[PDB]
Formats: sequence, structure tokens, C-alpha cells
Amino acid sequence: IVQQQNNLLRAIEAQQHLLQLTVWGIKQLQARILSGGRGGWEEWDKKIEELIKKSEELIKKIEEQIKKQE
Amino acid sequence: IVQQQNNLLRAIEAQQHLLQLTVWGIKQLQARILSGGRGGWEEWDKKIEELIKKSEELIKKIEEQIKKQE
Amino acid sequence: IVQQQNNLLRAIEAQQHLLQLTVWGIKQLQARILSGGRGGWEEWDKKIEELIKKSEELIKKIEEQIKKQE
Ligand SMILES: [Mg+2]
Ligand SMILES: [Mg+2]
Ligand SMILES: [Mg+2]
Repeated sequence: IVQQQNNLLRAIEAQQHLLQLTVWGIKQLQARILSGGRGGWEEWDKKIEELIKKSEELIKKIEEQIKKQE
Repeated sequence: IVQQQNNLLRAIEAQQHLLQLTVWGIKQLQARILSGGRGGWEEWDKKIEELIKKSEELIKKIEEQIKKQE
Repeated sequence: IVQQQNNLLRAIEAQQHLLQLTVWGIKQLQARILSGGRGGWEEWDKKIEELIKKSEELIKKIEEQIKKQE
């Protein structure tokens, strides 16, 4: 349960980076295809950014707790 | 390992909401760009919906188990 | 904490499959809409593929550790 939580965290991290990459691709599609590009997507961007930040801190939080144990 | 599992769950949740937001954006792209909009995407929608539901229940399940401990 | 880690893993898995499905949808959008289709996306594809593989192994790793306990 020691190395278990560590791999859970690492999996969560990878999924995080995945998610960020899909966000980038979807943004590129808006930019390339839509006549107004990323215009009007501002609020969707803010919601995405808020959850990425929240995710990033929790990750950091988990990392800290883990090594406080170690 | 107490507050560890709780932050893992919360991270999983955030990623969940992220994922839902990317799904929304991809659906908007289908709707706005494709001549037939979201037409023909029905099965992809069903697969997405099935995994979101599965995810949501597991989250709930984790939450319950956690506080049954508390 | 026994059945807790197991549901965390399963949630992570579901999110994984979700993520793969969004990747598929974004690839279909590139293919259908862009004049050059998926052309020029090769590096983005490689980054995605690298993180999916990493994710898949960690999942497998978690599964193994879990039942080594059981
Ligand atoms: Mg347009
Ligand atoms: Mg069309
Ligand atoms: Mg074009």
C-alpha cells in the first residue's frame, strides 16, 4: 500500500498530462477551423484552467504526504 | 494513508470534470463544423456515457467507503 | 483500504478509456475537417501514445501489487 499509492499518483499524473494534451488539440481545432478561432471559448478555457490547477495542487499534496511518510 | 486516499479521490474527481469538459468541447466542434453536425456520433456518445456513469459510481463508492471508515 | 485501492484503480481505468475515446474523436475531427487531415499531427500522436503506454503499465503494475496482497 506503500508503492501502491505512489503508482496511483503516477497514473493520475499521466492522465493529467494526457488531458492537457487533448485540451491542446481541441484548442488547435478551434483555432484552425472556426471562422472566429478561439473567440467565445473564454469561459470554457477558464473552467478547464481552474480544474487543471486544482488537479495540480492535489497531485503536489499527495506527493508531499507520501514522502512525509517515507 | 487516510488523507491520502481522500486526495486521490478528489484528484480523480477533478480529472473526471476535466474529461467531461473536453467531451463538451469536442461535441461543440462536431456540431459547429460538420455538415451533419453530431449525426453519426451516436455510438461514440453511448460509449462515453457508459464510462462516465461507471466512473461516477466508483467515485461515489469510494466516498462511501472512506467515511464508513471515518 | 483494501477495496478502496481497488476502486481507485478501476476509476483510473475508466478515465483511461474515456481519455482514449476523446483522443479518437479528436483524431476523427482532424481527419474529417482539415484539408491535410491528420498530417502534421504526428508528434502530438507520439506524445499521446507515450503517456497511454505509461498509464497502461502503471495500471497493470497496480493490479499486480493488489493481488500479491490478496
Ligand atoms: Mg465557423
Ligand atoms: Mg462535413
Ligand atoms: Mg484546413
